[PDB]
Amino acid sequence: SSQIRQNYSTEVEAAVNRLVNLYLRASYTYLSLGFYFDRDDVALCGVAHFFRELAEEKREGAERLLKMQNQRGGRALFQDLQKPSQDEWGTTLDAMKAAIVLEKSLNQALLDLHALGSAQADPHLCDFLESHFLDEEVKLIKKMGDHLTNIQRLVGSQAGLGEYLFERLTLKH
Amino acid sequence: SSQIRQNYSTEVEAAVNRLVNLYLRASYTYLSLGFYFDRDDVALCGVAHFFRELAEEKREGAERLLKMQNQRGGRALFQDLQKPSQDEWGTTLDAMKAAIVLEKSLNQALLDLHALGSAQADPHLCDFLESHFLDEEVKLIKKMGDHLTNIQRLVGSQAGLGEYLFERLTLKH
Amino acid sequence: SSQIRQNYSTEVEAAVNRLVNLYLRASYTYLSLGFYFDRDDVALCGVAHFFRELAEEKREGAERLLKMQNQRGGRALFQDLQKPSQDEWGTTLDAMKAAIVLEKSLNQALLDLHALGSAQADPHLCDFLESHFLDEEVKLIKKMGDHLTNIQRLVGSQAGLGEYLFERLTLKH
Amino acid sequence: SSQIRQNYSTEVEAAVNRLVNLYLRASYTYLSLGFYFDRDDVALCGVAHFFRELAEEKREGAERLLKMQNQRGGRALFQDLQKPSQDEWGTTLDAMKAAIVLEKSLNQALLDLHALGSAQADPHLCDFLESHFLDEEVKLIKKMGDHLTNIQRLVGSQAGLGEYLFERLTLKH
Amino acid sequence: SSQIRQNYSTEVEAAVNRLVNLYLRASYTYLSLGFYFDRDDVALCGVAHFFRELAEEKREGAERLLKMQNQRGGRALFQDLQKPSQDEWGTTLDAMKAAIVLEKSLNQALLDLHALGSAQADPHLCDFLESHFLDEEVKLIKKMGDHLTNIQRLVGSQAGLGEYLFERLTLKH
Amino acid sequence: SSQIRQNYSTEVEAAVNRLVNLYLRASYTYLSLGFYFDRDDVALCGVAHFFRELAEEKREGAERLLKMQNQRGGRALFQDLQKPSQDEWGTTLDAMKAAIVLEKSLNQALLDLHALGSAQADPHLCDFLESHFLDEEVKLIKKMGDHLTNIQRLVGSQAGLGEYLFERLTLKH
Ligand SMILES: [Ru+3]
Ligand SMILES: [Ru+3]
Ligand SMILES: [Ru+3]
Ligand SMILES: [Ru+3]
Ligand SMILES: [Ru+3]
Ligand SMILES: [Ru+3]
Ligand SMILES: [Ru+3]
Ligand SMILES: [Ru+3]
Ligand SMILES: [Ru+3]
Ligand SMILES: [Ru+3]
Ligand SMILES: [Ru+3]
Ligand SMILES: [Ru+3]
Ligand SMILES: [Ru+3]
Ligand SMILES: [Ru+3]
Ligand SMILES: [Ru+3]
Ligand SMILES: [Ru+3]
Ligand SMILES: [Ru+3]
Ligand SMILES: [Ru+3]
Ligand SMILES: [Ru+3]
Ligand SMILES: [Ru+3]
Ligand SMILES: [Ru+3]
Ligand SMILES: [Ru+3]
Ligand SMILES: [Ru+3]
Ligand SMILES: [Ru+3]
Repeated sequence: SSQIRQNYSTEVEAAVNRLVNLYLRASYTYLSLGFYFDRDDVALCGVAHFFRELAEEKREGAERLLKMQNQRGGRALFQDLQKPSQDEWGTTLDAMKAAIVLEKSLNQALLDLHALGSAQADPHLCDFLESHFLDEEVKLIKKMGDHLTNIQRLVGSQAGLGEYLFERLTLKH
Repeated sequence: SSQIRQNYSTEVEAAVNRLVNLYLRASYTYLSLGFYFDRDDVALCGVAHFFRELAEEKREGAERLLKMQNQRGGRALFQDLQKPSQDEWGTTLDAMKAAIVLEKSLNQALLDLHALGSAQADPHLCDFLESHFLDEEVKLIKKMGDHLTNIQRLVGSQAGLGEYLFERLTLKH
Repeated sequence: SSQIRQNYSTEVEAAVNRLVNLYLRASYTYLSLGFYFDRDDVALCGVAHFFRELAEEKREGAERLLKMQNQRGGRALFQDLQKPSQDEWGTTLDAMKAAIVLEKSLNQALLDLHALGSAQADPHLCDFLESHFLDEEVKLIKKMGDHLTNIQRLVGSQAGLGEYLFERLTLKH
Repeated sequence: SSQIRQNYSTEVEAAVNRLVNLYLRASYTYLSLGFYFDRDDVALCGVAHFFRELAEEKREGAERLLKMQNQRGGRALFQDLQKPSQDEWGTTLDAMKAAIVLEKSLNQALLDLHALGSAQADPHLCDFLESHFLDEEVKLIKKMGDHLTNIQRLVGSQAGLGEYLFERLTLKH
Repeated sequence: SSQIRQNYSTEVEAAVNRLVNLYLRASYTYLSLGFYFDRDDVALCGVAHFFRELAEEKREGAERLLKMQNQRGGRALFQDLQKPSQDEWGTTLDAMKAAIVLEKSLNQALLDLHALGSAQADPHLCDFLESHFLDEEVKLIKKMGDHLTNIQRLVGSQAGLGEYLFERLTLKH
Repeated sequence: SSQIRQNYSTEVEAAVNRLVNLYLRASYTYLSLGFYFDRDDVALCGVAHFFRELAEEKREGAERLLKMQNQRGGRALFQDLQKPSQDEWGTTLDAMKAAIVLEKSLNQALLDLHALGSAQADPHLCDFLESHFLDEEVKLIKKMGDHLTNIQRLVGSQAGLGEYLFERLTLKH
């Protein structure tokens, strides 16, 4: 087929489609996190908003990947989105630990795709990742680490008070 | 458990969760439609944007349902999102026919949920659907029917020309 | 000689000069295309303007390459610019096909230069191409593919009407 | 052919095409001059900008000629553009002397074309040249003569100092 | 330890710390240059300001490297800053020659770090350098070469006059 | 030498150079403190900013001293800057204690220099210190004492919570 496709391997095309799925899955996980913290029996508004905003960011990442797939002459292929790994997400610390784990997996997927692009001598792909994804992900993971540290400092032996304060004073809504 | 839940049946709670899944599935279908019409070998910008905007609307419908689930003291439960029914969506007519089919199924789900709420004497639910979903869906289905009619009129024996004109003159981007 | 040159191979320097020539040749081709579509017996104003704007963009690409050649301490060397491959460019479809061919050749030259820079461990060059040329070229080729598709859809068995409509409704002046 | 052509000789048509080539060649020469004076080992910013601006003006002259060729129903025909006569342009004095030589040749070409138009009783052509080219060229040649005089006065036996001062105090960037 | 560190080698971490030291050392050298040209018996205000502004830029480079070191989960380690290589910096030409030497050493350190990152498959690092350091350094070295050329042209056999003029007419304060 | 120097002893000149070194060393210490509190495993943004701002203030103190050294006809002489006394700075209390110690040493150096100036009957120096340094330092040491007191009050037996609160409610970023 393609009238525009140039220097775009089938391997990169398929890996782009898989990364789309991983970003949409991450978005869905964040949607679940966001609504869990909005429960009347959890009620941590700032935490909810933090995860809700991440759901939006990850959907935007997927949409940028899809746009690029079309710009390169590849074909978007969608698969099922697996529901999130938990139905209830525990404390803010549990949730932030789960978020960092999820982000490290996305980062590793970005790094794996970058390596594939280098192997395939696909500099456009390499640039696209560098310019829209790699630093954004490093910044986000740093912010989550900063949060985890502050959450952990606040646990002590008065965990409720610390969880309230973090939400009130770090994650202002 | 719940400290707030009142007049909120387990049957409605589960049906709300199922409707969330149907809205998110519809959003995903529209995301696929949107990107298909952005392909270099399809290239109907107005069609793409129409479906992309619908993806956003259906995600917003899901988020309103999730918000209400929490307001009522129910518990959001997420399931897999099944990938869309096609990988390639054919002509604008094929796509708009598929969209109307999808919307009629969502509408029927709304009507089924409303009937459950009436059976359960849950007026809050009934009002919520009436006020945010039932008329929005009737308006959308009317707009899709209007489109289908105009698309069909334009086919004739010069289908390419008609498809271009519809996109240019009805769905301005 | 150079008091500033550092990590800048003679091979990259010469390839930069050759790419300048290819960009200026592309500019010249577009100048010819632009004036052909302004002929009284062709008279497709939007087509003319599309190619005229491309002539300007390709000259700007050449000037950025020349600026960089001086920033690196290389020496600009100019060669003849070969006149464009045709004197008359046929239909809008013929012209857009010729434009995509030309752009794919420029893209391949960019990719070849990038590969040379990688081989020579010249990251400044690699970055320069990634940042000002590779994505610009992918975007342009995608836009030309989108056009070609719409042009092709409009041919049918009423080619004049389709050519007029494309110019009027896609390439507004 | 032409449905519009009137009082437009084949001789004038061909001479217009040749003048286009001479203007584009002059533009190219100025592009080379502009980049030479931007070299780290030349570094005369004002000189560079003077020639860069002339490159633009000469391209604009060519484009006006091409527009007129189409207005008259003639057919643009492009030939190769011969690379500029030097790769390195010497001092500002050498360059300005080369520029005046180039401009006198363009002027003589304008005058020769005007004479052809008079011989062919083509007043539109005569007016076009008078109104957009002849006085512009006389003004430019006067400005170059004024520069040459000031450059020459500044040589004396401190040539570097004089070259710096001219660039700083006459050709402010 | 680190809860965020991912794909960040100990080799890159240590080299980042060494580059910080090189940037801070360069800042210190520029601070010394700046104050030397502010001496009553040197009194070249524009030269002073040029070097003072470079001191600030190099400190900012160090601070960006330190910020990135923390974003990646590395640990900043500081060492002594060696005092600048001279106490008195000679003429503006001597100083600008010393500045270009210093900058070429920084550039080579950037290029060496980039090569390490490529060897370690660390694209974030590679991108960080490309995006904030490599082109900034090429631009700065080009500007210093342009200055050196103008300074050299002005020496002749009236060195005082040329030094005054360069400061007055190129480096306006 | 000096054409301007008047009433400026070699003893004061050398002591000014030593104080410059002490201010630059203090700046460097604060740079290290600032980045330590920006670590993902420390993550006290307000603390970081407090020390980062002090790094800037101490560099400015050094630059004022250097400016004055030139105004008086003295000669700036730079020495090595010894790296900061620690690589890791402990808690906010540890850091603020270290900061007060550092500031008391700077203050004592100011007082020692003032005494030298009085001994040398150098009223300009005395005024310069009084007007730009002595009260600034007293104000800063008072602010650090106020902080130390609040930090100490917050330790109690819930040290993490107190450290978070101080950063959030006293050192707002
Ligand atoms: Ru809220
Ligand atoms: Ru890469
Ligand atoms: Ru982009
Ligand atoms: Ru809120
Ligand atoms: Ru569009
Ligand atoms: Ru009802
Ligand atoms: Ru409502
Ligand atoms: Ru559009
Ligand atoms: Ru027009
Ligand atoms: Ru590369
Ligand atoms: Ru750039
Ligand atoms: Ru027009
Ligand atoms: Ru310039
Ligand atoms: Ru005449
Ligand atoms: Ru006119
Ligand atoms: Ru300039
Ligand atoms: Ru000054
Ligand atoms: Ru690289
Ligand atoms: Ru950045
Ligand atoms: Ru000044
Ligand atoms: Ru901060
Ligand atoms: Ru006193
Ligand atoms: Ru003062
Ligand atoms: Ru902050």
